[PDB]
Amino acid sequence: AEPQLQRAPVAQASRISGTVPGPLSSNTWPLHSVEFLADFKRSSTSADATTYDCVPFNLPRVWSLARCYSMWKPTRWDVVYLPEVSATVAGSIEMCFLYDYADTIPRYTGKMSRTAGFVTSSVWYGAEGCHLLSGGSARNAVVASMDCSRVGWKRVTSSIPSSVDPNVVNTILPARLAVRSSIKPTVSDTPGKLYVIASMVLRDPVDPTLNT
Amino acid sequence: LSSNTWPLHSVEFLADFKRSSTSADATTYDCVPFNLPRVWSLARCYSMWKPTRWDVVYLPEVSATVAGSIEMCFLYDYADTIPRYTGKMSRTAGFVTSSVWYGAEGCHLLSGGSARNAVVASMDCSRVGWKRVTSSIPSSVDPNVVNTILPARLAVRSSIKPTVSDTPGKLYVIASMVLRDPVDPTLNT
Amino acid sequence: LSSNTWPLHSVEFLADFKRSSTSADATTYDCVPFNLPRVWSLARCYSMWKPTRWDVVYLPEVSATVAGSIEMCFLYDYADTIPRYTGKMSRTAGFVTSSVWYGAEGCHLLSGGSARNAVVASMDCSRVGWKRVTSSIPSSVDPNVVNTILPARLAVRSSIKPTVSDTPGKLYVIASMVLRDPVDPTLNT
Amino acid sequence: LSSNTWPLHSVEFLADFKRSSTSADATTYDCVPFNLPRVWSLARCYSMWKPTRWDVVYLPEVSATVAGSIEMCFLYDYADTIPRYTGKMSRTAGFVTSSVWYGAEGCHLLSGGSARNAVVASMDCSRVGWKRVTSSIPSSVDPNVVNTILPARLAVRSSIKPTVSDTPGKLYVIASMVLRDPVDPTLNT
Amino acid sequence: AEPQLQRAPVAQASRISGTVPGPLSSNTWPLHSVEFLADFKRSSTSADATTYDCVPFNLPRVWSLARCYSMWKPTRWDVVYLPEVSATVAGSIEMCFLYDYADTIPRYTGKMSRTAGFVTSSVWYGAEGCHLLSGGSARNAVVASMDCSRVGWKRVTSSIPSSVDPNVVNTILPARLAVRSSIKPTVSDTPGKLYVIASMVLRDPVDPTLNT
Ligand SMILES: [Ca+2]
Ligand SMILES: [Ca+2]
Ligand SMILES: [Ca+2]
Ligand SMILES: [Ca+2]
Ligand SMILES: [Ca+2]
Repeated sequence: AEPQLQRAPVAQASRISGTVPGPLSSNTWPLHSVEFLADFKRSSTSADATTYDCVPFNLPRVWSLARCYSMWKPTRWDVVYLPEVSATVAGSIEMCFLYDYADTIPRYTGKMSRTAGFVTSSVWYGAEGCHLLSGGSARNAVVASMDCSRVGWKRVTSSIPSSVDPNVVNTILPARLAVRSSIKPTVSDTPGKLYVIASMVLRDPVDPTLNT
Repeated sequence: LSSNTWPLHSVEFLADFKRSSTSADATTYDCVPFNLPRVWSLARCYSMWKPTRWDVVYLPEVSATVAGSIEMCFLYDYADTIPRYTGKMSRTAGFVTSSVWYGAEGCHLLSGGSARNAVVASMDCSRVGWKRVTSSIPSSVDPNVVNTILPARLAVRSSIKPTVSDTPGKLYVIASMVLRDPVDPTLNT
Repeated sequence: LSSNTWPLHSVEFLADFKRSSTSADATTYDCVPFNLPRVWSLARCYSMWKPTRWDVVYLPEVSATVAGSIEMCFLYDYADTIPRYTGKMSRTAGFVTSSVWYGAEGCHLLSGGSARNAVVASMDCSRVGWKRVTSSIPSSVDPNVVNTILPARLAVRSSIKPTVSDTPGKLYVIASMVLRDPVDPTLNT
Repeated sequence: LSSNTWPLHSVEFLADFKRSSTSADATTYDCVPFNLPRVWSLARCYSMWKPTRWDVVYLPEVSATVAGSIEMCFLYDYADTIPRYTGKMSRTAGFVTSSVWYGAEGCHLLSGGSARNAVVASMDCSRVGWKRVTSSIPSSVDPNVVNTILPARLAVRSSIKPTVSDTPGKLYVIASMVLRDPVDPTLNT
Repeated sequence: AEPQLQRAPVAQASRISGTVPGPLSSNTWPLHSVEFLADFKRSSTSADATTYDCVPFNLPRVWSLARCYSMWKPTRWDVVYLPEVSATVAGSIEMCFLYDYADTIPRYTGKMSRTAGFVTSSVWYGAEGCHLLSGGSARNAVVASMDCSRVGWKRVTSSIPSSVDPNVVNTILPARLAVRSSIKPTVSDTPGKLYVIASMVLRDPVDPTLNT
C-alpha cells in the first residue's frame, strides 16, 4: 500500500492515570493470614502479663505486603495458643486484649478475667488449635479474639511512639494482646506457641520505602 | 444489645454555676465520664465509651430579682478559644442563654422528659465515635491529642459580674452512653 | 440536610505548580480548609468538617513544546516520606502524571464538570471521618498527632528539573464537604 | 440544593436591648449579614443572599420587679419614619411587645423550636428576593437606593424611660438564608 | 445428655505441616507488575551507557513480595521508554541487554547495535507506550525486551557482590539493561522515563528478614 504520511505534532502527551499496575496497586486489598506471634514465655519471677502490639509491622510476612499500603483496618486478629507440653504440666495461660495504651497491664488472674477478650486454659490443652491454623474447627482451640468491629481505618506505621501520651499511641494501636501465666515455674520456660490468625483490609497504596 | 455493649442512661450533678465578680471568661467543663463520680464508677469498668446524649440542664435556686443570665455552649475542639463574651458564646454550637433565676420548670427533665421550658445545653453526639475511657486529660499537650479523648467541652458563662462571687444555680448532666470493652476498674487510666 | 450540618461545594485556586531546578522533591499541600482562603472563611465558622470530594485539577499554561510532566498522588500518613522521584510517585495512591503542557480540557471540570482528559488527583474521602477544623498544623509533633487533623497531603512533583525554577501551570481544588458545630470564626484555631 | 446555592441556618447575638433614660425613640437595626460577625464571615463569600427566616428573640436578664416593656416591629421601607411611641410601634408589621423581665422561656427557641412563650419579632421573608450582599449601607442616599440592599429594619423601643440608661436583656437573631454567587470574601462590598 | 468422661493422654502431638497459610506461602507464586525503573539520564560529558541490574531488589514494590521467596525466575522483563520532550528534541535513546557481567558496557551506537536486545528511538517517539503500562498495544512503543527463555531459577538476593569475579555475579544477575544516549546535550537532561514491565515466578518461601 501507500506509505502513510505521518503528521508530526509539536509534542504528544505522556499520561498515566492511577497507581501503576501490579500486585498491590488496587485502592484496597484484603488479606488473611496465619502469623507466628510469639512464644508463651512463663516468667519464674514476674507475675506481670506480657504485651504484644496488634499492628502489621509485628507480622513479618504480612508486613511485607502491608507496608505497600498507607491505611489498614483489622477485621479478625485471633491469637491461638498451641501447647508443646505434657498433660502433667501445671499452670494456665491467661489472655485478654487491652484497647487503651494508657491502661495498666494486668498482674494477676482477677485483673485478667475482668479484661475484654479474657480466656484461660490448661497449658496442656488446645493442641486441636493446630487444625485452626489451616482448615478450621476452633471447637477445641484456645483462642483470644480481638474486638475488631468498630475499629476504624488506622494509618500503617513501621513503629510505635512509646514515650508519648498513650492517647497518641492509641491513634495507631487498635489493641494490645496481654498474655499471662497463671503461675511462676521454678525457672522460666516455654509451654507453647502463640500464632495469630489475622484478617485485614489495606487501603491507599504507597511506595514501601516511604512508609513509616 | 450485646457482646461488649450495653446502653447507660444517667443523671448526675455536674457543677455549681459560679459567677465571678471579676472575670468575664467562661468556665469550661470536660464532658468525659471521670468528671461524674457515679457515671465514672460505671464507665471505668469499660475500655471504650461513646456518648449518645449528654445534655446539661441549668436549674436555678435564686430570687426572681437577681439580674444577669447564664450562657452555655459546647466547644468541640480543645484548640478553640474559650468565649470571652456574649457575642462569642452566641456564635458557638449548642448556645443557650437564660435569666439566672429562670429554669426551675426544667426539673422534670431530670426524671422523664419534656425539655419544654428547660434551660438545656445539648452536645452534638451524633457522629461522635468510640473514645477510650480515661481517668484524666493531658492538658499540657497539643489540642489534637486531647481531642482524642475529649468529645467536647461545656462552656458556661455569666452575662454579668455580680458584686461578689456567687452561685445562682446548678448544672446537672443528663448523659446516655454505650460502653464497650471490659477492663478492671482499677487498671483504667 | 440540617441540624448543625451545612454541605458545601467549592472551587478554589490551590497553588502554582512550581518546578525546581535543583530539588527533585515533591511539594506537599495539606488537604484542609485553612489552605483555601475563601473556603477557610466559611469553614472557620464551624468546629468540625468532613471532606466528601476534594479533587485537585491541574490546568497548564505553557507552550506544547515545554519538557517535563507533572506528577501527583496523595499521602494519607504524615509519617510517610515525601516522594523524591517518579517511581515513588507512580507507586502511591491517586497517582497521575501528564505532560506539563497538557490539561486545558480540565477547565470544564471547574465550571460544571465533565472530567474527560482532565488532569485530576482525587483524594480518598470515603471512610474519612469528621475531623476538627483547625487553623494550623502541628508539624513539630508526632506524625500521629498530625494525622488527627490531616486527612491527607497532596504530593505534586515535577518529573524533571527545568534549567530555571518555573511554574508551568496551576492547581485548583474542587472540594465538597459538610461542616458541623458552629464556633466564632475568630475563636477557631 | 446546588449550583451556586446552599441554605444556611444560624443563631447569633444581635445587640443589647438598651433603654434610653431620655429618648423615647426606637433604636433601629439593619437586617443584613454584615451586622452579624459570624454570619457575615459566611455571607461575604457569596455575591447574593436571600433571607428565608430572620427572627429576633428578646431574652431578659433582669429582676421580676423591673417595670416597662420592650416593643419590636419591622420596617420594610428605609423612607418610613421610625416609631416614636407605643401606638406607632403597635401599628407596624411584626409588632410584638412584652414586659422587660419576661421571655426567658424563649431560650429553647435558640436551639430547637417551640416559640411557645418566646418574645420573637419575625421579619416577613416570603417574597423577599435575591439581594446583593454588601459590607455597608449608603445611609445618606435616597431611601429607595437603600431599600435595594436592606430587606428590612428591626425597630426596638422601650415603653418607658428608666431613671438611668440600662440594658434589661439582649436580642438574638435566628436567621436562615440562601447564598448564591461565589465571591472572594476580601472583594465583597 | 451424659457428661463425657474424657480420657487424658500423656501428651497430644502439636503438628503443623507446610509453610503457615497466608499470602505468600505457596511453593511458587507468579507475579506480573509494572515498575518504574529510572529516568533516562542524558550525560553531557560521558558517552558511556548506564547500566541497570535486572534483579528483584531493584523494584521496590515487587521486592516487597519477592523477598518472601528464596528463588525467582524472570519470565518477561520489558523496559518501556516514555518520552517527556517535544518533537523538536534531537537525540536518540539506545537500549540493549548485557547477559555477562564481565562484558564491557557499550560506549557508542555501533557497540550498542551489536548487542542483544538492541533498540533505538527518537527521544520524542514512543508516548503510545503509556498504554502499554496498562492495557497493551506495544505497536508504537519503544521497548527493550530481555531474553528470558533459558534463564533458570536464580536465588533471590538483596544485594550484588560488585568487587567479585563477574562469574560469581552472573550466578545472581540474569542480565543488565544498558541505556545510552545517542548524543551529548550541552547540559545533562532527562528526556523521558523508563518503566519495567516485569513477569516472574517466585519459589520456595522464606522469612523476609532472613532473605539477603
Ligand atoms: Ca505510614
Ligand atoms: Ca482507659
Ligand atoms: Ca478548631
Ligand atoms: Ca457585594
Ligand atoms: Ca536470599
